Amino acid sequence: ADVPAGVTLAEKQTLVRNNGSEVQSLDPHKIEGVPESNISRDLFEGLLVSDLDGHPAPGVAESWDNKDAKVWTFHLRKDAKWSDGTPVTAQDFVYSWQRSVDPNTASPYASYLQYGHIAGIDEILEGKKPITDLGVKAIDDHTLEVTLSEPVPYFYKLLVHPSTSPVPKAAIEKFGEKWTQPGNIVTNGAYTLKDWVVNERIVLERSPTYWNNAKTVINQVTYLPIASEVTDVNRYRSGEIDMTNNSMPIELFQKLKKEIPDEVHVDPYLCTYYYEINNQKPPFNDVRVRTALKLGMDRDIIVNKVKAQGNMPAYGYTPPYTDGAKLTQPEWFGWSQEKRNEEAKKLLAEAGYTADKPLTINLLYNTSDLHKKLAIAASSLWKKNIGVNVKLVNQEWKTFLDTRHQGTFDVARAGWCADYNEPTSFLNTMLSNSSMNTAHYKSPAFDSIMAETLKVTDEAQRTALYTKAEQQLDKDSAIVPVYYYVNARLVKPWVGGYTGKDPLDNTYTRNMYIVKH
Repeated sequence: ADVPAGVTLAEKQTLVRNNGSEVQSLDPHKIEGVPESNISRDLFEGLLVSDLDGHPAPGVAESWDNKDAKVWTFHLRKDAKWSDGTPVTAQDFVYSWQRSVDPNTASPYASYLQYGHIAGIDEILEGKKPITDLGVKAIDDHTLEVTLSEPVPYFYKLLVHPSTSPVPKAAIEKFGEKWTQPGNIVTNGAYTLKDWVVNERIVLERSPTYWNNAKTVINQVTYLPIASEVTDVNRYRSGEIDMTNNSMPIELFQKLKKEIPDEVHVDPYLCTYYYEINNQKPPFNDVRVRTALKLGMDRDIIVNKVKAQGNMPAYGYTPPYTDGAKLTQPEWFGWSQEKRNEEAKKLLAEAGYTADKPLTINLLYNTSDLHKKLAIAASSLWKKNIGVNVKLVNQEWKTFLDTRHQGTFDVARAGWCADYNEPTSFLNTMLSNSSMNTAHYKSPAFDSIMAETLKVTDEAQRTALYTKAEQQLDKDSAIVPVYYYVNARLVKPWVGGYTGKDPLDNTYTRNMYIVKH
């Protein structure tokens, strides 16, 4: 923590946070989701961490460098330690990354390091080659070299993810699935595990062996598993909880913002809500049709009326607060909605759709109260604004996904959330060849712009190329952007060190402190 000049710290440095649900695992290679990731960041530390602005900063690695973005060397601090006092070494990371990708581990995030194209990983993931073929090696006890099969300039940024944290081989081998129990677990983060009471609480204690412990302020943090969002708020109001989980209904959000607005933190998050157009099915292979749909949607109504949760109207795919993004708002976004509607209907007229002979589209969405509500709202705006008729169509997750990959739809409710804070986390899903491209968008120009982002060495040039990529997407109207996500939580005014500037909400108890109150 960096306690600002002049702040007086409370005598009692303890914190109670609601974590939203019972975490199932504390093992970094078994976790999935936010609740497990929150606790993981307190217990285990990777080569890099996210600073208060969400930018990469030194973790176990004090520095790093690279040759052509293909061979990366991490210089581990020599005083990094586990909770049993033993050194964190480069071999810990070799063991851990091999375990991460091993199909025997069945990690929910097994494929996460494939974003980095570590040599050998594709076949290792499929179980066709041994984990010891992975291009990670310990040059000595404090030096890790990672070899990639192609250039990845942003490789270092991936290494804040909890699935890239080290784990202790000796504990795992001695205890198996019981290695994370309070008596057995060995950790290298700012905190250790004290108590784990199922359905009650997880209690972590400040770890004296942590290399940066002199800068840690909170001595104990408790994580609670309250799934009821209103209950979480009630217990916050009663003084038991210092920080709620980052979720609440809209009507309670509205009331809280009126009574304690500074305590309701509404923070941008790297997900985009959009309608995915199937670009390969007629008439949606017609850019004029796609453009009409894009312009006809009224984002302001969706965001201020049908939501009112402080979600921000979207003009593109990559959120503009993505680190590495400097996005231009397209001209159409600064028009009035009527002007958008007019220009839209004009486009539809050219494509042969006028008031006598209008377009009908089917809108696919996965069964959900939010998605149903938005889809009814979407249908109504397109009908009224641009004369387009919409037939709602709903399916169950597995079928909804399969349908999208098969291309048996017109337009689909969609959301994408970034796995890491860099524009490629969104943009690579629109490459023609991407297995994630359910828009079925195929633009040689787009792919060409993106290919070049891996060749440039200058960050400013890369950023300019990502902007060009978004501009190409928008010119082709690949999708209908609706909004960029926010997450809301309550934080007591005496809880310091929570800025909300990290759009992946990768926070750490070691950054926080209790102000005297």
